Amino acid sequence: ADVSAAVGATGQSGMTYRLGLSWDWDKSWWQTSTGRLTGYWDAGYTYWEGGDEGAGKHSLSFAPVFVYEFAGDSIKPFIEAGIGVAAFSGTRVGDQNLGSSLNFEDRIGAGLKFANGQSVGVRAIHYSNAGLKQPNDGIESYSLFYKIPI
Ligand SMILES: [Ca+2]
Repeated sequence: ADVSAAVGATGQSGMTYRLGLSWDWDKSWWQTSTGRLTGYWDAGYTYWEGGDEGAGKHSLSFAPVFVYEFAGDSIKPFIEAGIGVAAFSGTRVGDQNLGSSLNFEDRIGAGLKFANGQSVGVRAIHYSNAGLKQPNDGIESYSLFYKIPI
């Protein structure tokens, strides 16, 4: 398992702070000299700075995250994408009226994985309810993350 910390900002320039735990799948596919497809289960706890709709709010999220990890030694570049689910502590977060507490989490990311198992990268994550509860404003977090094996 790996713990991660991430600081970021929303599309409305409010801060987000995320603490996470990750569990490597320990399965790979499409392995070639180029790299391999793999992934991890990702659990996230996020604090969202208040804005004009809510004071500060919290979300708990969980996602399978696919990773393509390119070949390397002390540094392996990677890209990632996943879809998960999130529950917010209210329906208004930052400047946004999400409509519902429950939301999907769609994410992409890229970074570097080091030989000691640590990694650093950027992530863009979006949360919305697919129109299932109006006004579904959605909200996003664009972040830098650091992860360390535990
Ligand atoms: Ca989606």
